[PDB]
Amino acid sequence: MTDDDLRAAGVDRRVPEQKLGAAIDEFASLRLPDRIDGRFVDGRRANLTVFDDARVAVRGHARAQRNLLERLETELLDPILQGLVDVIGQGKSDIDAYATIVEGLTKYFQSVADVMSKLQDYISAKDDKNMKIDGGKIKALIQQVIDHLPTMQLPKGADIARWRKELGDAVSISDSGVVTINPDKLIKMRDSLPPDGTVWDTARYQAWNTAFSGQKDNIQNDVQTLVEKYSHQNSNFDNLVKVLSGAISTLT
Repeated sequence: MTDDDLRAAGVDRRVPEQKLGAAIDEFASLRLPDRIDGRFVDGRRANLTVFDDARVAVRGHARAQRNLLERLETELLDPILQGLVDVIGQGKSDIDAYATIVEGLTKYFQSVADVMSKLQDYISAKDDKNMKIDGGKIKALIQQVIDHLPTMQLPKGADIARWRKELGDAVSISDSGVVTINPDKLIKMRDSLPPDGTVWDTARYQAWNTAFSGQKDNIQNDVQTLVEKYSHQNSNFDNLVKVLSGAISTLT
């Protein structure tokens, strides 16, 4: 089976991967209000639909993979036969797992992008060179994002141990197979805000902006890493499909 054979079969990994990249790019472009030469410079909000598109592509791709895997299996139904079946089962578990994990991480990514944009309504210029920040109102919004974080359930019978090493630090896994998003960075961000009505001079605000934006950047690295892992799974799937597709031709 060739790369184009895969595509004709409806499986094109470039699609979801490009979309996830576009969402990461949308995230990176987000920028808090600042002052350049005493001139208050508005920030950049985010297009939230970019994240919705990523999520639909991830779900779409998963369905396409399951379709192929299933038709490949049905037409392959001995040692070789048993081994291939045990591999097909593993392949399916990984398809459902990553799709689930990636969709949840995307919702999380989308929500942070939301506070990043909304929060800008509470940051304005006061004096000729002073910044007014309503930390309380922003703090409340970050707390909301924390409260409603998405939760992802792994497929039945999944090596919780292996997935823990796989997913990394940004995430955690329950013995019940529930993968959660670490609120570590959102907490640091929330704990950095000042009370409402706070007015900071340029230097002071820039200090906070640097730290805050630093955490935002950390969230982006987490997602980016996970995305790279997801895309590596898509590659592993294409290989599985190619091998068992050859086995089918060999056994015929």
